[PDB]
Amino acid sequence: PLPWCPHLVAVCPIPAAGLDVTQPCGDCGTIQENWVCLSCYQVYCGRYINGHMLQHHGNSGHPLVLSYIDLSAWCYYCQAYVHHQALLDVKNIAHQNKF
Ligand SMILES: O=C(O)CCc1ccc2ccccc2n1
Ligand SMILES: [Zn+2]
Ligand SMILES: [Zn+2]
Ligand SMILES: [Zn+2]
Repeated sequence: PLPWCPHLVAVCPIPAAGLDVTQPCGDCGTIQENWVCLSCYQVYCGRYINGHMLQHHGNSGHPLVLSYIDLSAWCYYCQAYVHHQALLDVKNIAHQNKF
């Protein structure tokens, strides 16, 4: 996984309500394999369910998303996982909610 990407600039502040790692997909309602968008904090399902986060990427252009299953961060432009100090706050808030 990459130690930086040129899309980390689009990672936005964490809502003061925090994150709910059990939040369902905003399109289909599935509780399985959701991701949270690190720009707008909408929650959509992964590619193996109904691909709604991929659809969100395409209709918004938002680059980076966080898995509620393992707290990895994927960039859809770089087609890679990324970790950087800029992702620790959001990973830590999700880790606290999850565990
Ligand atoms: O939309 C999702 O399923 C999330 C983005 C994601 C995460 C890991 C990937 C690995 C290989 C190919 C595509 C990936 N996409
Ligand atoms: Zn969905
Ligand atoms: Zn978004
Ligand atoms: Zn990137």
